[PDB]
Amino acid sequence: LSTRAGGLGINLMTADTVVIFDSDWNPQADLQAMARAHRIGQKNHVMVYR
DNA sequence: GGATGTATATATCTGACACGTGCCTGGAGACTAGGGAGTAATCCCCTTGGCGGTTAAAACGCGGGGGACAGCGCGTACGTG
Repeated sequence: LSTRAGGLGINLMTADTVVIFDSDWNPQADLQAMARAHRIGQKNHVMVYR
């Protein structure tokens, strides 16, 4: 993913781990990026490697 | 025996150089003020990398026909003496 694309409607339920290669200046973009996979109904424990 | 081509010596031209001279303009020395270098603050404009959405402009393909170009004639206007 490019971090600032796709809006808030991207559904990524099947993924488990999120790796942030480049840290954003705005942390809310990173929170939205990790909430792409941490949506309601996720069946796995999500970890983020920065 | 008369006439002809070449070789060293002296007078004259001719630009360049040594010397003379004026004078005026550039250089040496001193002083000063101000123009520019440096510093700090503030705020607006520009840079590089991204995103989203509109949409009008750009790209591509194809028919066809108008125009560029080649060939030929001619007669006149310009070259030449």
